[PDB]
Amino acid sequence: TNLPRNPSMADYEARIFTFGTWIYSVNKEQLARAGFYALGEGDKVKCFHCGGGLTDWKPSEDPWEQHAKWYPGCKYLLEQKGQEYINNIHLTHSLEECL
Ligand SMILES: CC[C@H](NC)C(=O)N[C@@H]1C(=O)N2[C@@H](CC[C@@H]1CO)CC[C@H]2C(=O)NCc1ccc(C(C)(C)C)cc1
Ligand SMILES: [Zn+2]
Repeated sequence: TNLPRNPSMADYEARIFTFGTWIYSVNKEQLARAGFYALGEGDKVKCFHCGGGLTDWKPSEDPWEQHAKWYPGCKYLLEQKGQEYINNIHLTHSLEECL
């Protein structure tokens, strides 16, 4: 049902390879472990499983967190971090708006 959108990038090694020319603050090993691979069009990266694309990284920012924040539907994310992790990121935002 929920098959990788890009099965060619399903291996960690495939993904890190893409970060050859990586010159940006955010750690390429962390991006890769969170399912992303670089597009060589700035700091743009894309999730191999959900196909979600992300840009304009700041130095502090966590790939996993951003993955959940923007693309919580990903099956890879769910297998790797679980329901609670994803829902936690979203409830956190709701509490911020509430108080
Ligand atoms: C990476 C964290 C960063 N920190 C501000 C950030 O939140 N970026 C976001 C961010 O990158 N976002 C979100 C909205 C904008 C924000 C602010 O830019 C949701 C879509 C995503 C976004 O604009 N992605 C650009 C993008 C979309 C698609 C693609 C493709 C088509 C997968 C190749 C590449 C790049
Ligand atoms: Zn994903």
